[PDB]
Amino acid sequence: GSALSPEEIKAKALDLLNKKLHRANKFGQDQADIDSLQRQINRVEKFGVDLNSKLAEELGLVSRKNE
Repeated sequence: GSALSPEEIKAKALDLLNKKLHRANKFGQDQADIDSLQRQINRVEKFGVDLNSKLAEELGLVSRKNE
């Protein structure tokens, strides 16, 4: 065990981002925010989630920003 397998993190990220992207578009959220989600999602499909990306922060894998 220990940690999450890339397949799970990638799918988990894609699922979370997909839901946001789908939810964002469904209500007409900020177009820029939706496209940003798309760029990150597509990046996950090709390379996956980055330990140092906004996605990883949203996923709760690492710290976003602290003083």
